[PDB]
Amino acid sequence: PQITLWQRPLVTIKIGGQLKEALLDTGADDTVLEEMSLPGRWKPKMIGGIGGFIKVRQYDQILIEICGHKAIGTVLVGPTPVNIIGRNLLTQIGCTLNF
Amino acid sequence: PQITLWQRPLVTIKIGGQLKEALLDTGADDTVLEEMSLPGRWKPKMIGGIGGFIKVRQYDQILIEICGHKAIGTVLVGPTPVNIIGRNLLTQIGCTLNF
Ligand SMILES: CC(C)(C)OC(=O)N[C@@H](Cc1ccccc1)[C@@H](O)CN[C@@H](Cc1ccccc1)C(=O)N[C@@H](CCC(=O)O)C(=O)N[C@@H](Cc1ccccc1)C(N)=O
Repeated sequence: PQITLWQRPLVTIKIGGQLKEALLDTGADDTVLEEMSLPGRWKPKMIGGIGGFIKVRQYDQILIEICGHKAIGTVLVGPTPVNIIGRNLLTQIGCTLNF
Repeated sequence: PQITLWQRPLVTIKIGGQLKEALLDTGADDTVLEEMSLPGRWKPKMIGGIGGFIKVRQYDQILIEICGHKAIGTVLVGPTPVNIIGRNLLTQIGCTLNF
């Protein structure tokens, strides 16, 4: 689909068998989701954005479904004000910036 | 042009008669540029992103040229680790998210 940018490009994602809603961030290297219950063993990490670095829990090989498309990638879980779909996954559903 | 997301979508911008380079952020509501010399009177503001809020200096009616296209908008200047081209301007050069 073609998403314009007059409204925040929010997209519904199904991850962990839960229904969420995520921002499509092209400035985000990683996909960082809010706090939630996720299966498997993880590892502690630290990411930075405008404002500072946050300690997030990292998960690899994680299936997620953004607007119907499936993609198995690494998801960071931490105190993010909004779910963020970054390039690690945006590339998997084949997303482009056309202007 | 069509920009893929395997590499950070960096784009060269000419603002304030200076040559810069900015990230194309679709998750950014505002266009926030690093510290620099800019003409006109401004106003103090505060924006938040993953990590916290930062006190930035706001400027309105500001011409900028992203990849050759011109657009007069509001630019926030503050301690941002990287120049960010947000939706306030991304909409002006007619940018879309196609996946
Ligand atoms: C998550 C991680 C993988 C670490 O990537 C980044 O943080 N990337 C950021 C750039 C970067 C990368 C690497 C190193 C340094 C810096 C940027 O692209 C993130 N994009 C969005 C992510 C986001 C959006 C919305 C909510 C939370 C988070 C953003 O900062 N957006 C800010 C940019 C600053 C700005 O324009 O103000 C924004 O639009 N903030 C709005 C909306 C908002 C809502 C809630 C709270 C605070 C702010 C605002 N009003 O200030």
